[PDB]
Amino acid sequence: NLSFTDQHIKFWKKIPKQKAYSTVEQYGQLLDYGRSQGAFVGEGVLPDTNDS
Amino acid sequence: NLSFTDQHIKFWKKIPKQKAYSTVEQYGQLLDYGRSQGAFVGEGVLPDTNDS
Repeated sequence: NLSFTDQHIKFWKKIPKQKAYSTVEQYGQLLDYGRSQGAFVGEGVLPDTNDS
Repeated sequence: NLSFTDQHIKFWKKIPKQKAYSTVEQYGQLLDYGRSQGAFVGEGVLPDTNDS
């Protein structure tokens, strides 16, 4: 044999493998913990709301 | 998760902390030990007054 063999494959044996159950695979990401809108409010004042 | 975690907070966990008993906290400072003058007086001469 003058060509490569099994031991020359590196990335295919290193990437983790997971089982698929459909032709479309979905996943969810978290991007932010909230909007940057200022944290100081004052004495006895209800602070504003925020959303991630 | 695509954002930071608790381990990325460094300064808040390092600065020393003390309890506060009021909305106004007071302290005192010593600026200098006296204004620059001449320290050599001469024989039998009353030295000048100085203050910090």
